[PDB]
Amino acid sequence: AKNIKKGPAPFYPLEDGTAGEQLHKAMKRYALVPGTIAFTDAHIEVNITYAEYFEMSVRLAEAMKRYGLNTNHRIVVCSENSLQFFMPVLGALFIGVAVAPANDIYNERELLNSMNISQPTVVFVSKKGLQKILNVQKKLPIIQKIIIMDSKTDYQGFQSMYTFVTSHLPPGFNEYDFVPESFDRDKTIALIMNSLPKGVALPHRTACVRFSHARDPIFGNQIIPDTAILSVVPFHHGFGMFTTLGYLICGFRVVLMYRFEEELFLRSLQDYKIQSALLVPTLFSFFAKSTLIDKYDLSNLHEIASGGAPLSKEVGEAVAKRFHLPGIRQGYGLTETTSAILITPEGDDKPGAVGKVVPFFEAKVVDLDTGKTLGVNQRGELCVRGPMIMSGYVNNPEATNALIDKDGWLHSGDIAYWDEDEHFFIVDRLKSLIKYKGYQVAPAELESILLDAGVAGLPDDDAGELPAAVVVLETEKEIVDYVASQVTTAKKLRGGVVFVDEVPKGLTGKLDARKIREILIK
Ligand SMILES: Nc1ncnc2c1ncn2[C@@H]1O[C@H](COS(=O)(=O)NC(=O)c2csc(-c3nc4ccc(O)cc4s3)n2)[C@@H](O)[C@H]1O
Repeated sequence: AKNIKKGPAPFYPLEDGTAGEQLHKAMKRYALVPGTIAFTDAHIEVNITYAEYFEMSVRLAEAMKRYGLNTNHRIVVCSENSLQFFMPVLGALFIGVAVAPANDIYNERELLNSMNISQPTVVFVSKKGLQKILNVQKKLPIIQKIIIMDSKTDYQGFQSMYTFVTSHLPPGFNEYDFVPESFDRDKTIALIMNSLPKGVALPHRTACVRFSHARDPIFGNQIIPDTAILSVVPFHHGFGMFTTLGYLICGFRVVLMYRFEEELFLRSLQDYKIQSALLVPTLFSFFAKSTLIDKYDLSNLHEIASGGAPLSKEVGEAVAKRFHLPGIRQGYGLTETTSAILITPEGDDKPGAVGKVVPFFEAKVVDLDTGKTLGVNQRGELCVRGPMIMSGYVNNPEATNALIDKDGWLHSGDIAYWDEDEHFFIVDRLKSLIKYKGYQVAPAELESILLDAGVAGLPDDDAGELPAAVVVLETEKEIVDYVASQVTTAKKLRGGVVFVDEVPKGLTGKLDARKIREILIK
């Protein structure tokens, strides 16, 4: 088949060594370049240079190494976005310790599940998540040491990263003579991300491939001095984990925000002369008729990238017009494929599309019932294969086999198609789709008519399901008759409106057709 969309050759080549070796290199170079900033906290106007950041990470790597951390070990990083977030991350990659990010805002049972799977020996937590760790550490004797990420001194009894380094580093330790560990790239896990979620094991190799897309001037961002990115996405999530690590490879300035504010964001875009802004589709609400935008100097802004959830083509084009960009750059990925494997290639837009198959990958679309590869414009389940695909779910080989087949194809459970130009469009998640009779109804299409809103299906005994909605006012039958008179016959709101304070969305933009399913049933 040429019914398989393949990715082109990389405009930037894969590189040798492990991911920590590749990163130690990049960052040591920048450390030696005075004044280059790794991270900026827009909330407290604080910078931390590549010189400082490299020194503390190397310092903390060696300190973990002397503590007895190695390839048999996992550590968890449990934190809101911060200047301190990537210190333990980087530190461990340099010496081959597995890093398991734990969701900042997980409840206790979710946080217990996560760590139960990841089995951490040392836990890194912000001050904000400490009591959550303590409350569940009871059930997890694997944890022997707890360290506070964002404190200089000890904190309520626990060593901080700084005081920990002090006890385990020899004085007059030179950070520029530290050499990271070499080991098997495909065999040594770098990260364990969560999806009840499962631990996604990602070998060093998958981050090394990512480091090719990151520097690829067509699929990523060409290394160019004094480049500043403004990232809003969470670091414990694949979206933020692998975009950010790619930025440090490029030596970019990552201006982070621990919570989106309308004014702060627009402030920092101008102030920090920012070239690229990393958002999630939910934050496009605020830039509908955002009056503010017109005040600022957003002349430096070259692009705005979205991911992690669908962006309506309408609001995508609107927002882009407001920033005078050609359009919204876009990337599609799953936790299980490391980072984005569909990316809007520079110099090749297509509204609605999530992009084209990145280098090293192949994407295809299959029949739900027979698995046959489907052709152009034919909708079926999206399948991808390439070297960023996880090695497995940690300690759950069954679920690894249910997802990745013999030939290496990952089954995304997203319905999607490609066109004559090999651009890929994502309809919806398969389980998010409504089956009114035999006829299929896609939430995304109904919601753009309404626009807040969320569309799911009432399990009608008659039709199977009936296209329903939740509505956040800016009445009902004055809308169902508006719905029915916008769509066609099977897409009429055969399940009505149920007004709500707020539409159930996950931290990266996705809705919740399971919670919304339950919610409408009242
Ligand atoms: N761009 C998109 N458009 C529409 N839907 C999207 C989507 N991305 C994820 N999704 C949906 O969320 C699911 C994925 O959720 S997930 O498991 O938590 N993982 C992710 O969402 C995930 C893991 S890595 C990553 C991204 N990396 C990027 C790098 C550069 C860039 O410009 C944009 C992006 S997005 N996203 C998908 O299965 C799909 O349903």
